[PDB]
Amino acid sequence: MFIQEPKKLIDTGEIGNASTGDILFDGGNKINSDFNAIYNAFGDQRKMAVANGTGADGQIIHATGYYQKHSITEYATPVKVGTRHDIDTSTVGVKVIIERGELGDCVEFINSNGSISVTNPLTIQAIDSIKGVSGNLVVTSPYSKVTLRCISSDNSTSVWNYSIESMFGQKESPAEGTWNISTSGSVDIPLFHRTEYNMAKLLVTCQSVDGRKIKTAEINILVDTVNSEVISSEYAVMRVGNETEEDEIANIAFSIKENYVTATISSSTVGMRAAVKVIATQKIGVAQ
Amino acid sequence: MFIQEPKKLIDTGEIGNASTGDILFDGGNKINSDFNAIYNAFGDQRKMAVANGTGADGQIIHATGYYQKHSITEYATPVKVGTRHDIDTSTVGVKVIIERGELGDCVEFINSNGSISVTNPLTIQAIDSIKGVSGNLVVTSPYSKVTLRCISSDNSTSVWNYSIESMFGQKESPAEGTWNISTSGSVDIPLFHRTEYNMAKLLVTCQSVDGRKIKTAEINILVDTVNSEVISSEYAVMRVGNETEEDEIANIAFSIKENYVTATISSSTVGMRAAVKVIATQKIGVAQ
Amino acid sequence: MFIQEPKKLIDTGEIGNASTGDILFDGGNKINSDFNAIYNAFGDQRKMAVANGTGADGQIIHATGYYQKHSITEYATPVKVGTRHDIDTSTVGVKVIIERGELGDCVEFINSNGSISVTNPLTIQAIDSIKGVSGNLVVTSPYSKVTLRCISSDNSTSVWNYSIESMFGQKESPAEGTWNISTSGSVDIPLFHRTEYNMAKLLVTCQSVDGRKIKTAEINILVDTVNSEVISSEYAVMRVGNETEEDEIANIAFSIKENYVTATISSSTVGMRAAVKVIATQKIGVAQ
Amino acid sequence: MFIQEPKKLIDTGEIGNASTGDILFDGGNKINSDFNAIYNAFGDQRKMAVANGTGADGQIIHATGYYQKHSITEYATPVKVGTRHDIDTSTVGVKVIIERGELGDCVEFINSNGSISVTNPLTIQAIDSIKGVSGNLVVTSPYSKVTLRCISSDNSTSVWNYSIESMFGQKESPAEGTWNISTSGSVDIPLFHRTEYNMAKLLVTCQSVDGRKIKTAEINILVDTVNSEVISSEYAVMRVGNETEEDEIANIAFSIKENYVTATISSSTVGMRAAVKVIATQKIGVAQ
Amino acid sequence: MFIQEPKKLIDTGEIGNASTGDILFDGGNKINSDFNAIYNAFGDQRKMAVANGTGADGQIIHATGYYQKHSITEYATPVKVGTRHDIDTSTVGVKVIIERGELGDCVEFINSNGSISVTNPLTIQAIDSIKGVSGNLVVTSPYSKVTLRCISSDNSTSVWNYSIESMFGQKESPAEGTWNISTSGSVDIPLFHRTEYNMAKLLVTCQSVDGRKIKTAEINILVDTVNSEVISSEYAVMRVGNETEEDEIANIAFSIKENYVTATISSSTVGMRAAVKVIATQKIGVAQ
Amino acid sequence: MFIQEPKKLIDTGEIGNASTGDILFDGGNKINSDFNAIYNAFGDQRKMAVANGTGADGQIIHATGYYQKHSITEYATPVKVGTRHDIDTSTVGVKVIIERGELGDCVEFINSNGSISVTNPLTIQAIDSIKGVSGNLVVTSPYSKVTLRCISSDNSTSVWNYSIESMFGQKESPAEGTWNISTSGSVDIPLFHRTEYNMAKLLVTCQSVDGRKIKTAEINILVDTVNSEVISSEYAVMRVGNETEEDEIANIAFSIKENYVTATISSSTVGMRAAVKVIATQKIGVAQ
Repeated sequence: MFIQEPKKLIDTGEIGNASTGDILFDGGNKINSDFNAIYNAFGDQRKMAVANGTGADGQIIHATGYYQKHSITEYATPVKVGTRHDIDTSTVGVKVIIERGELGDCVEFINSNGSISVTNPLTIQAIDSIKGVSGNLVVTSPYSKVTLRCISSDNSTSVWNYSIESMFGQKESPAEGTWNISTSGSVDIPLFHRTEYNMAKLLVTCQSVDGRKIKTAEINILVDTVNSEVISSEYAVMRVGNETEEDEIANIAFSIKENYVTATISSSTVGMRAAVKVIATQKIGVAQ
Repeated sequence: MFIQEPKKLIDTGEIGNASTGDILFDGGNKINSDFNAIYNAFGDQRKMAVANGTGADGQIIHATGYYQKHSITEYATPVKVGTRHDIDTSTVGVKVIIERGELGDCVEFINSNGSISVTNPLTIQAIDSIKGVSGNLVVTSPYSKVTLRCISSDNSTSVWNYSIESMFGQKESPAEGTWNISTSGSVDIPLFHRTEYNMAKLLVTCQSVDGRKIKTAEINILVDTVNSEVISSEYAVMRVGNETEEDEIANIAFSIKENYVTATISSSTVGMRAAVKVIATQKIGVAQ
Repeated sequence: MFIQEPKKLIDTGEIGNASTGDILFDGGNKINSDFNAIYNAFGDQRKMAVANGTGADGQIIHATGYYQKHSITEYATPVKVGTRHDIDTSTVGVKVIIERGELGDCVEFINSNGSISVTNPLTIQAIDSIKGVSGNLVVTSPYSKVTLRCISSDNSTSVWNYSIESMFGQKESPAEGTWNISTSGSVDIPLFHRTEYNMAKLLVTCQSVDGRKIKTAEINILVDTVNSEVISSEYAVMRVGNETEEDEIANIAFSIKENYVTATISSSTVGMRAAVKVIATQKIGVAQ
Repeated sequence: MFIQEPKKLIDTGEIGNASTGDILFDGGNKINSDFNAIYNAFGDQRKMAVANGTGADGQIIHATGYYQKHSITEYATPVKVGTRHDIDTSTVGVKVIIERGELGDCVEFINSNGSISVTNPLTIQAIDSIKGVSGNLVVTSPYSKVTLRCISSDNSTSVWNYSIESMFGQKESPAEGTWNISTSGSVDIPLFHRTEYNMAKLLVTCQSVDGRKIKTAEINILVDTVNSEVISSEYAVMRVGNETEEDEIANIAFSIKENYVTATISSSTVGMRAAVKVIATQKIGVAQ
Repeated sequence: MFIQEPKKLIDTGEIGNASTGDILFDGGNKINSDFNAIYNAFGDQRKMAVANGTGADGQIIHATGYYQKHSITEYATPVKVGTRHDIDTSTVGVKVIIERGELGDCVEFINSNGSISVTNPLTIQAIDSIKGVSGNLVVTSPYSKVTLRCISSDNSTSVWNYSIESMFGQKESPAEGTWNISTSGSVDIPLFHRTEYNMAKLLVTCQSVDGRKIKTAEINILVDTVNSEVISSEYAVMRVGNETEEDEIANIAFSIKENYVTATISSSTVGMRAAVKVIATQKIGVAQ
Repeated sequence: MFIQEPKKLIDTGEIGNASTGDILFDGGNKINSDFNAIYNAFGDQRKMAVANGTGADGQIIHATGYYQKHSITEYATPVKVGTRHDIDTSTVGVKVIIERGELGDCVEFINSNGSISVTNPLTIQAIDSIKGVSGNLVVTSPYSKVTLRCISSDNSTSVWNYSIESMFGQKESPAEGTWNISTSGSVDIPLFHRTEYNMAKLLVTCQSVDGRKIKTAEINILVDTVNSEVISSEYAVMRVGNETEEDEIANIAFSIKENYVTATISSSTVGMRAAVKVIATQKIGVAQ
């Protein structure tokens, strides 16, 4: 037979305490904190002032990363490591201070509007110091890219070093490598199509398999497109195993072959190697 | 390609709005309200002063139902229809008032401690009135059961009627039915085992299938266990189609047969029916 | 090192599959089904037509239980076992049919408005049959209470029996028990306060501890409040071991003692017991 | 600027700690415990052996309440207060023991299959004792209803009393009340329709508004439907303020008026009240 | 006493509306949107076509970032700012159009398979225009890295500028800084280990603390590893405070010291400073 | 009328299975996996050993990206593509092996502490091979930046190429573009403020609108700040359409105008264009 148990009543005072509500609230907040962290590291932070960076014009993850636009008053306090800044010194130079760092910490600056100049510079103070710099780093190169990295921290020593580069320009090299001079005693090395550059600068170093013979030379070449030729000026020639003070070890000539500015390297010595590298170029663009 | 959608954040500003939290609290309290209503209708209400009728000595559902034990002060205000009361007038009479009812409404009382008396009565006032009673119903019968029922409501016409009966006592009837007087002209009707009662009272009405002959009589019988016999006293005899004022219509005798006090009904008239009903009994018990 | 695991996304394709959503709907409906079953068994079913038995005038649990008030059309189909009915035959007699039952099944009826009569009867048909009744049970007693109980089911043998009693009336017994006739040869048995009844009927059976002497008598008594006395009429006297046909075995007298109608039982025979039982009373009330 | 907060991760190490999971399991079981307690108090407990009282033939709430059918072995241990039992002693008598009770506690029994007899009795032992009974209560009345109630508990004083009555039978009273004898000196009191009963027994007590004149009588009446008359037998007549030992105080006659067996009460004494109460009836039914 | 409240029922129509289900679904989708945004910015987008970038070969976050491979038809519509592209012009030149930008917006291109050439170029049209370019930017440098940045937006003026660099090559500088010429009038500056380069180009500028004396010269040096010597060729010499047209101001010599090609700078003038920077180098590698 | 449904009970065995608990646990873990992936790609991985990269000093998203510091034993197994490394060869050279890659895959190395040298080099083995390299790539340039990119995969061929650059240094170019020589036959081109550099190297190429006349020359200039002048040395002059071997085609002069080192280019020929590019500079800093 059924022997009932006394009356039981649902404790309405236990509809909380680590139950959904508590977990979803604590979870969501954590999730939001993390995403805000990520989005603000790769997106425009100025959007946070609107729906917390949401909406049709809200924050997005830039695969290229993002450089923040901050105000003067905001730079009154040390910047955190890992941040990126797009500096604007249009109305006045700005100073940025970087908090003490640890080995590998980095901070990068960009100058999209090209406001950086000698009168309105970008002054950087990296907590403690910057190597090779007395005091603050003063940047006056417009449209520049400055990267600061901490090269020593341990404890009481926080030292940084920096790099400064142009954001824009044609810096590419059309050719760099090493080629063998075939048994025929000559090798053609295509440098670039006749229409890519008007002028190029290259370094050529030829050495025998045993290093007894070697020559190096710097060459500036001019592309004469109208006559389909290439003028050259070889200088700073240096040789080591030259049998005669007239013995070249290796001759370098230029011309256009198959519409490609081409370097022709030949040598008497057998088993000669030749390193060719284009370290500069100039292309006449459009004025302005 | 994949065109991302701007940043989306979790609206923690919601969550607790008519959700698992609200439906369990609005649901729980609802489940605790109903059950409480059921357990207090079929259980001791006095226990509500503890763990709200819970615990080891908590409230339970009495299949027999339950009769609440209230205090004088509590009965100071009209009682709700459908309630049950176990009255205690040991210290003083108690007055109970019943709220206006509607057809069928019911309130029942009992007196387990038998305190009801003429000095400590149970006074009942049924809003408006009680039929056959001018004013309040005054109950003075100890160990009684009082049932009040609304026999009329409509508008103001809220009238009640009542019944009062003993909670205890031997009230059973060992036999009641109708038997045919067999063609042989005689029928034996066992009433009860010889040890069940010392005396019984019965009503016997014999009638012909046509209805022209009929006799009724009231008989008191005494069980003589020692001599295995039964004395009888037949009176208030009434006959209708009796062809003569002599022996007539049907004879009723008693004796013990197979250890059962038995009634033997015989008649000359063919096709006679005999209704026998025991309406009272007395059994000698143990003094006190 | 930390070797990440590929991207993982939340399978929203799930969530609503047998979870908090499904268990609350499959649970709630279950809780509303049961309670409804309980409140409609102990409350007015007519209220279901409102807020499903809710609200201020909603359904409540009647400790006294409840007797449903249905319509003619509703009784057109067999009623379920265990139900209660408050019959209304004021406009016309009503026929109620009870579905086949099993041993113990029960259906109860009452007649609060007292409409039951011979012209507007309560006809009851218990699937299969009712003992001692050929066909339907025809109830014509106004303000009655009818109880039907299945006394046999097995296979088709589904038979019922019934009881019919008055809802109202004074049915209590002011005294019933057994008393010893003290060695002094006399015993006083208080029956009731002088103001409780005008007349009473009692059964008295005196028997010796051995069982050789025994007497029973039926006595009607009238309370004469004005003269503080009690008239009595003793009849249907029966004796067994009476040594003589003269005064014998036990005498029964009445009077008022301490304001209580009292029975005084005396006997010459030592070691006599006396069972006294009041089987009827009449109290003059207020006309109408 | 936006200064992010370090990475935050979701503490899955929690979740299932007193949350939706725990409150539904601790709540559900609670809801299933209570309902089970209610359905088993008002429904067949034998069904618990199936789908825990569920399914098509599951447990239901009986408005009439329910009386459990247990086995001998189950009754080997004391029963809880408030329970109901449908006894079966067809194969052998059964002994039921009731745990110690407190004032008002109740246990009820019925005998639907009418197996109770002197050879296969229902023996009841109420922890401590039953008033007027030395030892166990031995019930031998078939088709009876036994009610046990604790009339005293306190400390060890845990005493019970009981009532026993027939489950079936016609026990109703067709009339009970008080009527004024109109100034005309006569009053008609309709008792019942001529077809309702063959014989009735009534008590009649007439008393003057002052109380100096009073008469009571017991009358048995026989309905002669064929001749549309009613025979009566008035006896045990008792009078108090009767100015003469001749015809006196009030006369009682019977007849059929408007098809209703009717009592006509008349008296010379002005200002007389008449209480009439039918205490027994007999109706010839169908044999067997 | 307990005064129950009417029946209450759990509203099953409130198992939704901002409850778990709604929040978890809306939350998860947002979370997924964000992660897809991040992963697609730093991972292969071509994987989205498979299990939405999940699985054992699903998307991962590249610390180095990622450059997407898109098809010709996909470039038919403007590319979003912040995206990265790995161009493939193997079967035909491809044109990319960049949506209008805002100050700082950036888009970067890479050419991993070296397909870029004059016949199958990378044509870029940056909505509105590119500074120093008439119309589209036509890139013909294979294995190149092109970066476009918006240098002016405001409103109706969206101007971009670009940088083009080689993805590969030895561009490092083995030494750059400023050294003091000790009072001894000479300073050794280690340039690089004898085995790192065969040829180097440096710029040397010496200036007195007061800037009255200063000399600048460009020097190409050849490392003769066999004889453990270094040949040099100094030219473009310029001086300002030279006392005589024979006075050098500062002499620069080279040799191998401690196995490091070393610059030895000496001067008569006291307090002379010397800036040394290696602006080019050549190392003979392996042919092909 | 209400026709109840059998008992229903809440299945406590369904408080799980894809319900909150399961989804929140599976979701959270996925979320954590993703964020750990992101944070470890842009943050210090050494922090994972502490509270899983959480806390006040927990991991953060570096907008500049991050280069991991791993131990020798960790480099015993192939590095995944997309990773970044800050190499430390202070106590011994380290070897890194890169897993097979696919077109575009990249791995980048940095040397923040400048430990890289010939005795403690950075040896890199890119599964399969590196173009122009026999076997492993041996890096001996301190404070270097090495980038490896896969330029060919398909199937059985996984070839990589690399770039090596200095992490630090002044590499910026103060001017690069093309200017028209006005009809006046002369044009001034500001190069940089007098205080920015002591020496600069530029390439100048002038060509007529029809390309019949053209001249190219390399020029080193020295800024004499004390006398506010600029000394120049023009060489490697090459011309094509020169009418006479004395006809210059274009003359280039230098001076300080408005405090800016300035190039003045003039020519007889009408419609002459002039490309000016500064390919190197030297600024005397502070010794040490």
